[PDB]
Amino acid sequence: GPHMATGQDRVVALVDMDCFFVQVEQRQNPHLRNKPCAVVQYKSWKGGGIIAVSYEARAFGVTRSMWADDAKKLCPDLLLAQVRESRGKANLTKYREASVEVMEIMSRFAVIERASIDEAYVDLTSAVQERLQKLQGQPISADLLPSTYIEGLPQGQKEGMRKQGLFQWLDSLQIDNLTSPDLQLTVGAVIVEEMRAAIERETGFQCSAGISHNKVLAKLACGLNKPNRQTLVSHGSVPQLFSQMPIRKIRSLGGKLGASVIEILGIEYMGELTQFTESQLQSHFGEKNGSWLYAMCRGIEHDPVKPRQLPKTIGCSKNFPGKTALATREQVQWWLLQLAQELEERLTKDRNDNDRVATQLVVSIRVQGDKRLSSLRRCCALTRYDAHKMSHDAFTVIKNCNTSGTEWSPPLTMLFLCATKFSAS
DNA sequence: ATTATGACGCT
Ligand SMILES: [Mn+2]
Ligand SMILES: [Mn+2]
Ligand SMILES: [Mn+2]
Repeated sequence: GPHMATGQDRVVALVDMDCFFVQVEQRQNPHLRNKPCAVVQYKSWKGGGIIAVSYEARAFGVTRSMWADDAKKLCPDLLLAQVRESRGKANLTKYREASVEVMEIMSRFAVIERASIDEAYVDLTSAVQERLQKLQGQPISADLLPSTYIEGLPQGQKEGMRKQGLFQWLDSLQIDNLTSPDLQLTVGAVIVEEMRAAIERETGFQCSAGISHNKVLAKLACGLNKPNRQTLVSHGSVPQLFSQMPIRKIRSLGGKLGASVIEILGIEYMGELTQFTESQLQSHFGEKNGSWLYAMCRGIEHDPVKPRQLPKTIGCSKNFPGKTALATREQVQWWLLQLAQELEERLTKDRNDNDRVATQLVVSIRVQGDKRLSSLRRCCALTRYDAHKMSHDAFTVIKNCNTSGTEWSPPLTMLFLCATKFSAS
């Protein structure tokens, strides 16, 4: 009872830009705004592959990882913006720079963990305490939460429901108790409204957000009310929310482990996990995953918000699928040089902006007909930011997968160069 | 033949 800690010590938010690459292109080209549109990579094979879809286009069924020519069959008015091509490959620079604009704004409010190009986690605990002291017992007005949903409410027109749920929540609030977790989540959500208003003011970009007590719940909440909304998931709402949440919807259970939870335990929903003891879960899924599942199904997770705004590795990848696979020495050399040239550019920019050098070069390849996504991965030193040297070293490090007697066999379906092991410069 | 990245666990 009194000693069963409930993991309500922290206020954590997950901010995620709505259809991020599409918004970046829509800011740049007003003719795309408020339209069914999508962002693609390449154009020759089937119109190119869609990696980002506006909500207007999604309403027609257009999804990521879909071919543009197929999307056009669902949505013939679909507008398409194309990723930049440099040295014969996709160049995502525009989106990395847009991402940095957003991250730098978020960083003004609290310490952030960059979780992907378009999303970050925020530890708001200190911010909420400061703000709660600032109110001096003053109650929280619905006006301060104009885009916030309270998950699970109302109980007992879309905006009409949102406001009812918010009203129920605020009326039930204990504003004098500066230690109530629900009050803390609420103040956290006020701050997140402010953060999202500043992001939209200063970039033009809209985003959604989740506010809860840990990373997994913040992330799951962010997705409940997209786009351009934020959702507060309280500790108390977890039992009902999880009672019908498919296990695969939880961060990190979307794959094989989640499938084995479902198969081994004979269950479907997150809530069913509560009926197992911790030892039972550790037995089936190992001691780490077991402890983590035993606390997660009760709404409790301790993974911290890491103070890390910048990527820990800088990478350059190109697939050579089908008949385009690289089959000669000259080919592998030229593409290693193109990849190494983009890598050099990004690394030099990184060293000047962020005062750090990478010290290790990771070369990964896929060979044709190999089942694995990484047929091989080998590392070597990264000592100077010179593309010719980096490409030569990647060759040097991979050339003994060539089984020819100036040819390359098995032909290469993927090259990948990754700079890692950063040290302050 | 969606591609292009990137974090992190396991051993
Ligand atoms: Mn997003
Ligand atoms: Mn997405
Ligand atoms: Mn995202």
